[PDB]
Amino acid sequence: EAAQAFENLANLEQEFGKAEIEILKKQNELFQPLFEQRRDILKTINNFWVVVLEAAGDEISQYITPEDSVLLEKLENIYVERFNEKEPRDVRISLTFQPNEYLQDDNLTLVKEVRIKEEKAKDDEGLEKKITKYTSQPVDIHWKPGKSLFRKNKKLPPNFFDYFQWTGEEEDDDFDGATLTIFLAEDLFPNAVKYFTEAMTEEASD
Amino acid sequence: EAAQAFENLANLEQEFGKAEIEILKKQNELFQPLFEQRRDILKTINNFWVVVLEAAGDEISQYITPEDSVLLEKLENIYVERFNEKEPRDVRISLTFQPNEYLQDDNLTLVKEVRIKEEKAKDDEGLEKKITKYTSQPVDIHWKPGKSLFRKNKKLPPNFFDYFQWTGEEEDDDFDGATLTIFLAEDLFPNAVKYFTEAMTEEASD
Repeated sequence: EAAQAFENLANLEQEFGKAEIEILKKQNELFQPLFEQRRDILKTINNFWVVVLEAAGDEISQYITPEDSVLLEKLENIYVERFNEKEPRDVRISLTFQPNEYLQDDNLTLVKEVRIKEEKAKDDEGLEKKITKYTSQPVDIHWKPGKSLFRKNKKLPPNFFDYFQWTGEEEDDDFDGATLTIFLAEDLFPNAVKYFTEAMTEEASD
Repeated sequence: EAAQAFENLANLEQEFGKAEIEILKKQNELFQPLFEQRRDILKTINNFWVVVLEAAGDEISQYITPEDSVLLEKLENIYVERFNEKEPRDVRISLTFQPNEYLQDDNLTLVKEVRIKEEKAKDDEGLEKKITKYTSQPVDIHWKPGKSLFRKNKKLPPNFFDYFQWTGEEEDDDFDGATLTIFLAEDLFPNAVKYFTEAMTEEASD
């Protein structure tokens, strides 16, 4: 009776979806006020977020170049927020910088908005398959002269700030912005103080 | 002022922890009847779980031996229960088998209970650090004569069923049971249908 089983599984997957949506809303309700309070504290701590970014594992460190790191020292805060009620997986990632040698003063807050939507795509023999698609508008950054950290061609390996130009709309792209978005929103941001504290208690190699 | 900030962060971490526990409880509350209904369905689909296990990736395949596969061909269900009301991260993982040549009939359900616990240890500086530890009691499997898949000693590269002998309290066993527990409970079990459907896709184009 496999036909019935898999039809029932499909029905059940829909219920799982509705439950996940309820959980996301509950999560946003409980954690956002705490993240807001945390944000006010973290802004007072020198180099908090650059230490966190470089201690969070390979998913981030694979992108961070020495030139990136210098700018990130002026990163005052990172905030992550699920802003779209009608699409609760959508995330806004905001980086707030102090004045620095890379960014013009009228562009010290870098905002990345990632739309995360259920889509479908024909597979093998033309069967529809549910996929979660991650897309975003490209974010133009007002770099000071000679200080742009945007690659112009994809011969160059992507650095951290290439994330802002990632759209998720290119078959081309080698930059896995979807995985980075998930890591930032679900791992790095919620566990920031732990990452910082672990980094501040790291020992030498010798 | 670093001192006041970090004191405040530590207090806030406690609130984050409480929120996290509440979310996990809510998540279990919504997902449990759905996973239970799914379990009854999957029970009817022969070789569902061996296909899922073989499609899971290196996290599983690194343990799977030819003899493991034979026994896993008789695997009827994998069920994950968060049984501890106080600690929603605790998991009871049950592997149910059809009658086979490896297991005595009185031991066709292999139950693994893994308990987590926020522990504490001093670093070389002298300061206590918070460490999340995964522990479990060894499970006595009633093998049929000369069919034990437990390794003789902690020397030969471990197979999948050595997991039931993993405790997490041995100073050096090479079996990373903590990672396997997490993968089973958070990845393989929730995404099982997708793993199965995808595997069936791929071996239908060949």
